[PDB]
Amino acid sequence: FLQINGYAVSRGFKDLELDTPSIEKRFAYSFLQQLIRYVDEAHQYILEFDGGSRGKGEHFPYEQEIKFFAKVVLPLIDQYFKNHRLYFLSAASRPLCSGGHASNKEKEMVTSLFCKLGVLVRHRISLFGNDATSIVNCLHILGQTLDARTVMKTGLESVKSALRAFLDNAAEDLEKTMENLKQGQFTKGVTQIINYTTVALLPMLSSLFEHIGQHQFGEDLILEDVQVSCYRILTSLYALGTSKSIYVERQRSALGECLAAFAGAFPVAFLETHLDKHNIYSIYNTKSSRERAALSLPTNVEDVCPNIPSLEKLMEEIVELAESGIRYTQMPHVMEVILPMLCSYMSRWWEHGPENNPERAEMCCTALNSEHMNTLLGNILKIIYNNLGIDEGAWMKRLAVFSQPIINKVKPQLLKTHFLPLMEKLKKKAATVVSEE
Repeated sequence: FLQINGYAVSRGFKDLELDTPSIEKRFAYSFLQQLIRYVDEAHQYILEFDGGSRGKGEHFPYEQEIKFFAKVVLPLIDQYFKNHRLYFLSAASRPLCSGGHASNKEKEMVTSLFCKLGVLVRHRISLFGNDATSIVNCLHILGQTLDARTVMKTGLESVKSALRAFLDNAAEDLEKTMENLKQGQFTKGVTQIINYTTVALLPMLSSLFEHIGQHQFGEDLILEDVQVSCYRILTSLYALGTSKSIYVERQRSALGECLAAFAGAFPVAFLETHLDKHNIYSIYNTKSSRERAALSLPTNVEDVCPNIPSLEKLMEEIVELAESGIRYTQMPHVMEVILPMLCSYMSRWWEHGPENNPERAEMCCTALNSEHMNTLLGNILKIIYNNLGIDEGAWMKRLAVFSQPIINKVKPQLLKTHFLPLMEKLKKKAATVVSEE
């Protein structure tokens, strides 16, 4: 009857203002500040608890709080950043075409949370109550969710410094692992830091490097003095991988899988150092000689990584060991560390290789011919053929998984009649675990 008489009734109140532009209203916004405050709280609690932890009084006035953290906050962070992983990475490159581009503030708080979790987890795996696996999983997925390009082009200075200090600490700990394991084979602070490295530092760095390499964030994250930090990291991980020690034999494969990730993440052709002048991203070009001398830098691009052989040299000892046919036990270092390194490095640098882009030839960062990759994979074939004979191993799975990018870049016509032998050798040695493709 109101409508029939024509009277107009309406809502009791019309909103004075909708604050849609306000990013603070986003759920992830407040969720991230709550998580950041909780993580900083837990960090400072463990700071005053570093004293009581060496005492018998494990029950400490916020034992309930430290239990709440480990039992709730970490698992919820893990599940949340697994469920909304693609949400944070979508930054003006059109992932998740449904919509929902994450805020730059949210991205930088994600990076800050990553850094704070890393600082909390440094040298504390045994101190924390057997939840270090949960923490490393959380820091793993956060590493995959980091948006380096955006957080570096438009990010807060403290966050950028936190990421740089994270990289510096990750370099320093592994340098210390060298110092101790080379000076003394016998291994309790040294044992604690070695265990921390093996348990956490290698997988987390490997995951971060893999994410950076696959999303091409190495062209923006690592430009100044982080180049120097990762120079230390490279000259370090190579040394651990090639070192002879029964102590490092056990955790060795982690070093090899981290080196492969770093080789694809790192934006400078360290193996072919002679043509590093062409790389605009090289610290030797951007930093200038004065700042290079000011920093702890060798001032020689060829001498920045002395122990690491050049790509050419590495190539001929690979081919000669392929001809020699030494089994996996004789020279493991090369055969499950350098080979993944070579495969990942060349998969990373082929698109910059001269044959892909005819123009700007002889101004290329690296000459990385498809002939070079075909020869590498032929040598990998030859060594594996020598390998099917003597009692085999579990490492063929990792070798094939690391070498499959190479077989994908290999042309199908060169695949035919050349890698068909690999399958026929698979069949006629039926009792072999070699996994083709």
